[PDB]
Amino acid sequence: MKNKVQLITYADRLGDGTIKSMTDILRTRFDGVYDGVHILPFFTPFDGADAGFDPIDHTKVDERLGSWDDVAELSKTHNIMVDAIVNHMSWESKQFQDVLAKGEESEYYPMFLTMSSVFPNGATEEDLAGIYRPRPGLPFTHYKFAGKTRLVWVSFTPQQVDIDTDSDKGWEYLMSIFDQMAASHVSYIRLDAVGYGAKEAGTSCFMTPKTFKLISRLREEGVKRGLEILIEVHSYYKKQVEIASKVDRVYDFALPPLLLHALSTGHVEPVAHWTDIRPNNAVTVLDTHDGIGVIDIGSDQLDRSLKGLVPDEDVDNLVNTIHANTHGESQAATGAAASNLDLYFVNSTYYSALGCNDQHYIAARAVQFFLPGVPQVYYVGALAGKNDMELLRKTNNGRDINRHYYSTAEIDENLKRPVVKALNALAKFRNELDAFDGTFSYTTDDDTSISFTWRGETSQATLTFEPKRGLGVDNTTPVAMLEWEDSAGDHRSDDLIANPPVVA
Ligand SMILES: OC[C@H]1O[C@@H](O)[C@H](O)[C@@H](O)[C@@H]1O
Repeated sequence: MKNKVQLITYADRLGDGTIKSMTDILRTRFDGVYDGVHILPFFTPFDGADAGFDPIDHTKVDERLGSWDDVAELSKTHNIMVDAIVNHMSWESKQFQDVLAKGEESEYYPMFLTMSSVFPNGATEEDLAGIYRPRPGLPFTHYKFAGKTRLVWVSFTPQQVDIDTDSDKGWEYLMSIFDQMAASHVSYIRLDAVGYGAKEAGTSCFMTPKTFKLISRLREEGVKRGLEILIEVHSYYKKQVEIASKVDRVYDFALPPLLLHALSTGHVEPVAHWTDIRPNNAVTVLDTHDGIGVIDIGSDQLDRSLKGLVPDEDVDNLVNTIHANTHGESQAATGAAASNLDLYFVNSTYYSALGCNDQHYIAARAVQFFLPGVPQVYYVGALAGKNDMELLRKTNNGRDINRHYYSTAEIDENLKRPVVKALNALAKFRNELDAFDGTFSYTTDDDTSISFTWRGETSQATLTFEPKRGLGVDNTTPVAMLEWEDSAGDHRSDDLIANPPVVA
């Protein structure tokens, strides 16, 4: 996967509301900045319950957004990452409606998982109890096949029915999706809910062998079409390092909350630790289109005894430091869990989570870009955006606080801000200097300082990071220093907003 910075955006929430308008904004206002892009699901429909992840037809672009040819057009300039939902589909898909009508008789009946599919001899209490759940209850709901009442496997909502991926119709279906992906020249595929995709009795049905088997099968099928695979997994971090070894790429989900901590406190050990132990076949992010996941660095969900990269109190003080820095907006948006070790995500923008502090933000981005992996930026953070309370109050959907519909006017108006210009400058720097295609080294003091070093062929760079040097939401003291070597020799930057870095 190309080592240039990628952008993450909705088609309709950046520009006029379309794939072409998106491509326009991307080409005209971001050239050299984002050389690649991740387009969040654009299939039929895009405006549903879960904002694209519950398509009715995965194979077809929403005709309000565009077509496949808009995708193919965009492939010529930019590398493109797209979503493939491999675990489930709409109960309003023709395939499932057909099973509903004809029951066993045909033809899609085997495509779909039931309790009998996995558990032909019954299930124990322990059988069902041990299953990993992103959502509450049992992963089963009631539906009627022809006339007979059936329990159908459901991982997330009763509306998204789980496919048996080892079956022929199920595989035939996933391959209809890849074939269309390759036809429009997608580079990179995000495999969604793939952790949950393989069910075997007596297991947690989450990241078991049968699942790796499925992933490697999908990998080989992808490389055959020139598609690299990427898995999205929120879990206990040791499982993450476990998983990460046996696949091509993964998200780095630890770093954003880690940076929130360090900018909050000034303790950098945890980060020197993560730098030492993190998997480097990664995609790095700060913000995504879901909330800030705190479960990643916390204690394990099933067994509270396995402790993260900080104490449970420091996770509590993180959820509450966000709540405080945004003066209660995340409270409005994050539904209360009665405790903070029970939270998955804290819904807020990563600018707001910093109390709209520019020095802290830009430092965070710097560190993200210095660590090994391919960096991604989300449109809202590319625009350094604040929490949107109107939509949140419009839709009552927590995650909409971090998804703002940006018209072109708003983009060009937010483009004027110095922090936005510093971020742009910094991506361009990350893209143009060849030192990053090189080798990575790091140094730490104890707590006060960490230095990240890259050395390439014609060029060198080092970023030193000291959150102790200034503290607090309104503190304007630069916490990151930069030095580098290129055609023009040894250069330096002690403030990354006012004195942004350029290459020769
Ligand atoms: O499909 C259910 C969930 O799947 C995940 O892969 C997506 O990132 C979520 O945003 C979505 O709600």
